[PDB]
Amino acid sequence: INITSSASQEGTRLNLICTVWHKKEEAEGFVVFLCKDRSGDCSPETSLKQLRLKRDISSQLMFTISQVTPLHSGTYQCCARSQKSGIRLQGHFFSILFTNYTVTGLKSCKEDEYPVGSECCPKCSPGYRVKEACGELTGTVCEPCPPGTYIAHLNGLSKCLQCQMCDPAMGLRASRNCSRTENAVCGCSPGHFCIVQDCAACR
Ligand SMILES: *[C@@H]1O[C@H](CO)[C@@H](O[C@@H]2O[C@H](CO)[C@@H](O[C@@H]3O[C@H](CO)[C@@H](O)[C@H](O[C@@H]4O[C@H](CO)[C@@H](O)[C@H](O)[C@@H]4O)[C@@H]3O)[C@H](O)[C@H]2NC(C)=O)[C@H](O)[C@H]1NC(C)=O
Ligand SMILES: *[C@@H]1O[C@H](CO)[C@@H](O[C@@H]2O[C@H](CO)[C@@H](O)[C@H](O)[C@H]2NC(C)=O)[C@H](O)[C@H]1NC(C)=O
Repeated sequence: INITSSASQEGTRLNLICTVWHKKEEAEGFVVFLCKDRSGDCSPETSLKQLRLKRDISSQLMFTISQVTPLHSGTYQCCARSQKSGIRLQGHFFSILFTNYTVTGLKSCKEDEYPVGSECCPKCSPGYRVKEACGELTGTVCEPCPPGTYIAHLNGLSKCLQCQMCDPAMGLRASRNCSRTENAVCGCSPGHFCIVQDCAACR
């Protein structure tokens, strides 16, 4: 499994290409999607284009721009995700720079990149740890956070953070549940009021 981004100019047309290799019996459920100028919340719902497949080994999304304009100026990302597996792929960022234009980042770090040896890798989405770091040509692999853990922010973390448990013994209970992207909150039990803050315990 991997993901790569590239581009082809043919005529005045410019083609942006997201290419993903995935195991064949992963194909059913699979989405690949290109977003422009996200804040690390590439989702299908927010993508310029998307492609969804069902089979029952490579998949490629192309996004064609007939003529390049300052409207096309920006940073793009190719992303993909498996619906059965939950696994998500984060392509390398690349930006169209209109000036006549140039495309960059095809092939220190950016906001939404983290550092890894001699490269800068795409961060994983909220609610996802880094399964596998990016290589030169290939982007980052992300796995969803397992139940009991979370990460709220775009990240390059290899373990998810442990959601805080609340001690029933202290008149604490979860006022907000633990989801993959949100930590739990401890509030007070029925008819209890808080006395130590952080609540650490209730009366
Ligand atoms: C993204 O992922 C793609 C699918 O995984 C990948 O395409 C595969 O690439 C691998 C590695 O290049 C290919 O494996 C080679 O296959 C031939 C047999 O057909 C082998 O000759 C070759 O072995 C090489 O030489 C030695 C003896 O074989 C071996 O010991 C070495 O390890 C060496 O690699 C490889 O085993 C495979 O055919 C591809 N699979 C398919 C389905 O096409 C893309 O390269 C990858 N893209 C990027 C940018 O990483
Ligand atoms: C975390 O999940 C559980 C199970 O869905 C929620 O359980 C609720 O708890 C309240 C208060 O104890 C009870 O009245 C009900 O039995 C449950 N209500 C509902 C609507 O499911 C628990 O409260 C969840 N936490 C939050 C903040 O949603």
